[PDB]
Amino acid sequence: ALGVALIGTGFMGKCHAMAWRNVATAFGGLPPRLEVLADMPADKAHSLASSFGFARGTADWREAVSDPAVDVVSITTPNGLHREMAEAALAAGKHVWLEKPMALSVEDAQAMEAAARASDRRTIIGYNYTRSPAFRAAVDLIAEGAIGRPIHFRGMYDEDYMADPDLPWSWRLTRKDGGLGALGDLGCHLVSVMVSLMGPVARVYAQADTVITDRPHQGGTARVENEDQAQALIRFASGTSGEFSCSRVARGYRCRLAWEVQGTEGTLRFDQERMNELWLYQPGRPEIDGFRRILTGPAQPGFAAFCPGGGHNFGFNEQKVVEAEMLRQAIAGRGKAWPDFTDGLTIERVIHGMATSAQTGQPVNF
Amino acid sequence: ALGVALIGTGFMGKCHAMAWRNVATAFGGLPPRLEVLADMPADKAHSLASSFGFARGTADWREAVSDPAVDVVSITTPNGLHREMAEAALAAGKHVWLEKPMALSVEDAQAMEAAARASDRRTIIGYNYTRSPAFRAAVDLIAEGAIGRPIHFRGMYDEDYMADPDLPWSWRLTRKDGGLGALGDLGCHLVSVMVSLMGPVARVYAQADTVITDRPHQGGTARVENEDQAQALIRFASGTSGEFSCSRVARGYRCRLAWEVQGTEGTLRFDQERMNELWLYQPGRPEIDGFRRILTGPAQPGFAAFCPGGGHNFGFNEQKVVEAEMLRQAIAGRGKAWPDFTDGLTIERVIHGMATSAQTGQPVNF
Amino acid sequence: ALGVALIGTGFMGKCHAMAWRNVATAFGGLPPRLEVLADMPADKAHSLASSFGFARGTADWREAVSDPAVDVVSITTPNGLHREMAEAALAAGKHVWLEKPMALSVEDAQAMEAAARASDRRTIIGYNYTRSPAFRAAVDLIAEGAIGRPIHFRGMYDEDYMADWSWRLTRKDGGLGALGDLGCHLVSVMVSLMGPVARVYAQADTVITDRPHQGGTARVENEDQAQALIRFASGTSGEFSCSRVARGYRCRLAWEVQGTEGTLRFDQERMNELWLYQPGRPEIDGFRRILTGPAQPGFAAFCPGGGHNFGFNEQKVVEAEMLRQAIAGRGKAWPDFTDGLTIERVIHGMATSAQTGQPVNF
Amino acid sequence: ALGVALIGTGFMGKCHAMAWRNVATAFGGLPPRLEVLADMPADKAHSLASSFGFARGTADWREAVSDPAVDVVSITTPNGLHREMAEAALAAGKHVWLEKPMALSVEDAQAMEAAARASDRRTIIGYNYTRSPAFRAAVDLIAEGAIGRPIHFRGMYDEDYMADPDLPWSWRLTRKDGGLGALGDLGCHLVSVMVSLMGPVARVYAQADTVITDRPHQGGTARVENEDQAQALIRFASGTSGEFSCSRVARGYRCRLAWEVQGTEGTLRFDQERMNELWLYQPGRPEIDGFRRILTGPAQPGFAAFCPGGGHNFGFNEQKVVEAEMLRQAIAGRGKAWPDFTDGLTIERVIHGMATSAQTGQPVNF
Ligand SMILES: NC(=O)c1ccc[n+]([C@@H]2O[C@H](COP(=O)([O-])OP(=O)(O)OC[C@H]3O[C@@H](n4cnc5c(N)ncnc54)[C@H](O)[C@@H]3O)[C@@H](O)[C@H]2O)c1
Ligand SMILES: NC(=O)c1ccc[n+]([C@@H]2O[C@H](COP(=O)([O-])OP(=O)(O)OC[C@H]3O[C@@H](n4cnc5c(N)ncnc54)[C@H](O)[C@@H]3O)[C@@H](O)[C@H]2O)c1
Ligand SMILES: NC(=O)c1ccc[n+]([C@@H]2O[C@H](COP(=O)([O-])OP(=O)(O)OC[C@H]3O[C@@H](n4cnc5c(N)ncnc54)[C@H](O)[C@@H]3O)[C@@H](O)[C@H]2O)c1
Ligand SMILES: NC(=O)c1ccc[n+]([C@@H]2O[C@H](COP(=O)([O-])OP(=O)(O)OC[C@H]3O[C@@H](n4cnc5c(N)ncnc54)[C@H](O)[C@@H]3O)[C@@H](O)[C@H]2O)c1
Ligand SMILES: O=C1[C@@H](O)[C@H](O)[C@@H](O)[C@H](O)[C@H]1O
Ligand SMILES: O=C1[C@@H](O)[C@H](O)[C@@H](O)[C@H](O)[C@H]1O
Ligand SMILES: O=C1[C@@H](O)[C@H](O)[C@@H](O)[C@H](O)[C@H]1O
Repeated sequence: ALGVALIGTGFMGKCHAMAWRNVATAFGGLPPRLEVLADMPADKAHSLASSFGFARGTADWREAVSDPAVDVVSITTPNGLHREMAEAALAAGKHVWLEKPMALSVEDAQAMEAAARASDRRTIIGYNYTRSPAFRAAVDLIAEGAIGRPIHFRGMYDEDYMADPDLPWSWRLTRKDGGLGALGDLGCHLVSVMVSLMGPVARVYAQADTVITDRPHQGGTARVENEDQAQALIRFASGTSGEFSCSRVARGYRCRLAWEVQGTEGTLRFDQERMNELWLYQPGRPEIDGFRRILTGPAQPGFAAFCPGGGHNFGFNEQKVVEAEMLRQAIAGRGKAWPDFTDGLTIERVIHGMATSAQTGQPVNF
Repeated sequence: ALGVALIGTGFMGKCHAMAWRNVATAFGGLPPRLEVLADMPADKAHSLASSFGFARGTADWREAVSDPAVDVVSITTPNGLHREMAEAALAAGKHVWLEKPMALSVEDAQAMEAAARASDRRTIIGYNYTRSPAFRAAVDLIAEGAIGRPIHFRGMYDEDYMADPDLPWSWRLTRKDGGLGALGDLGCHLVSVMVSLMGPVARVYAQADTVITDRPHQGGTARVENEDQAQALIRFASGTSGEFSCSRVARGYRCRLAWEVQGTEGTLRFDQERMNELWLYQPGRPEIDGFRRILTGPAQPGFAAFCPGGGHNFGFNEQKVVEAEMLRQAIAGRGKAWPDFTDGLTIERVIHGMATSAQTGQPVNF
Repeated sequence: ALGVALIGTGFMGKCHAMAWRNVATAFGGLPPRLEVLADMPADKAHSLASSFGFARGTADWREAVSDPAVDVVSITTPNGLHREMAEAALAAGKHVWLEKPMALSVEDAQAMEAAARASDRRTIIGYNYTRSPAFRAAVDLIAEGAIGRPIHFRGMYDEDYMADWSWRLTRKDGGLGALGDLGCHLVSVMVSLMGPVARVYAQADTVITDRPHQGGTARVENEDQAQALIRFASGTSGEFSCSRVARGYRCRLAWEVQGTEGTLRFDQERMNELWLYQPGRPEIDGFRRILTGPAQPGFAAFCPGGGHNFGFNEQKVVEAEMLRQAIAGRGKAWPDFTDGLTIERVIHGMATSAQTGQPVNF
Repeated sequence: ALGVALIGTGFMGKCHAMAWRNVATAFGGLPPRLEVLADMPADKAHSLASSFGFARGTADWREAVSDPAVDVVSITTPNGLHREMAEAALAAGKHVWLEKPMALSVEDAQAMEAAARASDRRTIIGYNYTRSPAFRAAVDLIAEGAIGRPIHFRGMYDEDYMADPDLPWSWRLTRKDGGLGALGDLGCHLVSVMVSLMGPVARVYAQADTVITDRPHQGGTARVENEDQAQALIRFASGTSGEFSCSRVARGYRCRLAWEVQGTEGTLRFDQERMNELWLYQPGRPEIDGFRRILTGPAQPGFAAFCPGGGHNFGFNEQKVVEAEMLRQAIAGRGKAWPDFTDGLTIERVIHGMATSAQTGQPVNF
């Protein structure tokens, strides 16, 4: 059994815990051993280690990564801690499952990437929207020739978790200790999807805005320093075009990662708010010609491991169980885990190049 | 910790196993101890015990049910075995989580109901479409007067798992194993939902059909004895009207449990194939008047235990985690499990009453 | 060129006026001449005759039906006047485009059916939801075997216009309530898909008993919703409902045909989409959204490019054209007063069934 | 009554003819007199004159624009004839209803705009997607504060009429006698809508592609000179951001002019393939929060002239009737029509500006 350490218990932390708990239930083999859970404060770590099924909890993440009973470390902490935690786990000889984005800067991601290549350990980054059966089905349909050659990509990622101007300021909204805004939180997810469909990015031209520039801060206010929304025109290395956007102030949207690939022989379209649906157009005889609604079921990758009947909606959290299985397989020397820290660094360059472009008014080439 | 025995490992067996594994992760407390898994043959039971995380496996279900390390039994076997397994578990002093429908006949269900009442143990039946955040939010909305007084119910449950006439004669067919056809497999679910929204059923007038009358059975052909579809007009105890249907041959549908409640001051509409959407109409100013798409999120019951952010789709399997929690709380005495075997018996009477009506061409009163 | 009389200028009167005005624009041949428009009061009839392009307006409907320049009479008045006006038009030697439902009772419709046969003139009833390109495409798909054998029909017609005074609420002017105003439409579609009805078991309700803003007593005299189970003459099953109090819905005439080899589904609120399921390879399996376009009957007379949405009013231009071709002996219009009589028997049989709590066989 | 001349009888000629015939039926006043129809050859003009209800047909469009019984001229011919015909009509003292785009080039458009200015006759260009009740309702909602201040526009116009590579080459696909491709045929429509919602365009950065570069050309093949698709980032005069695309090779789309306006207090979204629906999000209480589907009815501008009952779908052709009415009222001195040749020249500058941006890889400021 794989020995597991988990750092953090929040949105992604609990998602990781659920994932590691059921990965063998879904996919077979030996259940991973849930060894050490790290979180703060300590009594929360202890309480949650009990209910999560971990052998023990600790408030010291360094203890978790060095434990001799641990083979792999899930890292779900705030972005500013990612570099230090991943580098320590790799230095301790542990495989790493790091939540996105890799870190605050390209410089940090470059160091992480060299550290991963220096260890002989597997890494995967938590781009969970690449794990849905519908997304994986789309990739396989394209690889099967279902839509011919992609000629255009249009993608967006809209949410409104910051749309309320009275939500408080935080150091996450500074460049120095928050890194990127919408591009860092949501943009990187869209890039992960985008490059899986279209291949590498060659050029971006971007624009960005801070829509709510000031927020409540301990009686007065403080300045929001990173972007609430951004958009970019893409030229892929292949020569094909792309449209790209993200926003954390797009009112009414909650997880609207939506993309489409228009090809020479068809079109694929997806919206994460309805993650069980994949829309596929292929030319057909005029009397019946039209897009097909493909409802997620056992014909799509991964789904059969959770349910034998179609239309029993696959959930957001189950994307994480798939992601866990990919890592287990990679550790065991079968499949590859995508993206590792090398593949991840590329994604980091793209989002930071979009930010640089928006700042400078000039395109950025890769 | 509650000691768990699980009988069966198919569609629902694995779903229960996943639910028991993650119930404390989601809702806190102590994780249940996964003690014994029973399945046949023995080889498979030991293999699945290992991957599901159960302390041992056996091919002898009777032994599992009377293991003193077990407190509660999940029963996920075909319908013809429910009665015998449930009565034995209850006789051994074990709580029971029973898959729907209760058994083959109303008489079977009355027996099971009596055994449950005599045992003084908690029961819950696997009507998991009553556990979605959207459904539970709908019930609360109705109670709050969001749509006024209900004036009409229209419900359906379409799937196509038997639509292909080449599918071999399996279990769900005939009177052994399955009992009723679409009414037993799907209709029962629709009733569980319907009565939760509208209250008890006073009268039904029904019709039914067998659309595919024969199937391949190991080189011969065997007759299909139960119904592929059925429809009924309803009068509820309230006086309100209802329409009701189910089908296992409705081509293109996979899990189309869909319902709407029309009221004096609005309308609620839902489709399980998009189980994260609840449609609500309430009167508004003419310029902005229309149905609202309510996307599932932490405002709805149960969701916040799985994810803090709205629009991260809740899945089919997570309904079963919610059901596990309701059973835990009921066992601990902090809540009511619905439906228990008594509540379940009423559901059985409704579906069998519709069968009677379809056979006689006469309405059936309750 | 057909000479046209139009009686009534409301919802349907204006729709007929626009249909007659553009039938030749869309389908060729000679533009119909708009001869006489009848409505009350007279000054309204004069005004609308001018703007609609009719040679005259009159407050006397008999004046419209007796005009020698008229070949065909559109009757778009309240239901209580349909019988008298249609019988007079037919006696006068005019073809008749009659709004649904036929009249107030089965007896009325029987008298009208006999009159139509005696007159040797074409009739058509205004069941305009049978005229969409999507609907006509569906009928043809079913005839071609695209969904195999129909095994179940489920239809509904929800609107909410009564949930918030109309002659529709009286038995002398409207007749039946929801069954008469909306039910008949769903019947026209249902029988066109499934064939004739053999049996109904029905139920009904009045939810709003009195119009609360009328001041004086304003008793709603007929049903607000009804539902039925159907057996078709084929033996196949059906579900049927209608409502004028289903809040949020405005023209939700929605139906599906579940076949042994596929399913077709439609909702009039998105009248340009027809959903077709047929089994396919596991990897691509699912319903197709067929967007209305020139491959569908009638569309190409209005637009050569797919996806430019066909409108409700354009259904009426198609209806007019069907009448025009029937008059010229080039096709049969559906439904004539004989086909329409059967539809009346169905909705009135549903009403009887709901009153008695008993099934009604046809 | 207004005396009408109509030049051309194709897609738009028939659409204009239907509009002229029903404009007084819908909106009152006097029916326009259908005086002269022009098309080639003569047999075709005489036949269509008869069926469209025009007093006469001719093969000589000059005679048509010169007739003293004509007050207004509908020009629905191919793009390379617009300028000559429009200048001739204005010089003959006639009002003009001109199909989009204005001409092949900005220079032609400047010249036509100069002619119009000196004419004292009314002009309107055929931007019919600005005439839907939904679009007009959206514009009014934004003015009323329904979504607060706009903070992002995203628009697209996908069709697939050129997607098949075996469709034969033609001179419209030459820059000389075709002008722009997808920008000229579809892009201009999207600009018309975009500027009406967001205000004037201040800056664009664009890219464009020809996807199918060569098409069967009697015997051999030949070259396509203008673009199949184009995308742009926008800054409006308000400072607000935008995304913009068009394509004539986007498979499965037929008339997918779709746009979205995200504001500080809400979101509006529309797709012309479902032209009777307008989606409006405004913040709501957590239990009922979500987008409203506004179905087109008499509450929206123009609808009541065609039907008194909501939900009876307004069609594409009826947009043209509304456009006819606006011109009618402008001729009567009872309201300015939009867009006239001055307003339209700005739209032409935008689309040609995007083409210039795409060719240079440089932003273009207006
Ligand atoms: N892949 C996705 O879909 C996705 C979704 C949401 C968030 N995220 C990512 O997950 C990470 C955390 O986001 P969240 O929304 O889960 O945040 P959160 O605040 O919900 O959770 C952060 C967790 O880290 C813990 N933590 C903080 N400092 C710590 C320390 N020094 N030692 C141990 N634990 C510590 C917190 O107590 C908490 O349990 C971020 O990188 C974020 O981008 C990814
Ligand atoms: N609530 C729901 O959503 C839902 C969904 C699917 C099925 N079900 C119900 O679950 C039950 C089983 O359905 P399924 O689809 O999981 O069937 P299945 O055929 O997938 O699984 C049946 C399981 O029972 C086992 N079994 C049979 N006889 C046994 C015995 N004597 N001892 C031990 N194990 C035995 C089989 O090996 C198998 O593991 C049925 O009652 C059905 O109505 C419920
Ligand atoms: N096919 C459809 O989709 C559709 C839609 C609406 C109405 N209808 C039907 O069309 C008919 C008319 O309905 P409506 O909604 O247009 O009603 P309406 O009230 O809008 O119009 C009725 C018209 O009849 C006129 N009228 C009344 N008494 C008259 C008389 N003695 N002489 C001349 N004119 C008279 C009224 O002034 C008015 O112009 C009804 O039978 C109704 O069922 C059909
Ligand atoms: N607003 C819209 O939604 C919309 C839709 C389609 C086309 N258009 C525009 O309408 C115009 C026409 O496009 P179409 O699709 O109708 O093309 P088309 O080829 O269908 O029609 C052009 C018409 O002009 C006629 N014509 C050509 N040369 C002529 C001459 N010398 N004299 C008289 N008539 C002549 C043709 O015979 C034909 O009847 C274009 O400018 C196009 O951009 C607008
Ligand atoms: O309980 C069930 C449904 O959930 C499920 O959707 C069906 O496919 C199964 O056959 C049925 O047993
Ligand atoms: O014909 C009719 C329907 O088309 C229409 O939808 C209803 O609103 C009308 O009341 C009815 O008379
Ligand atoms: O104006 C146009 C669009 O409305 C229409 O949708 C396209 O098909 C036409 O090519 C274009 O001329």
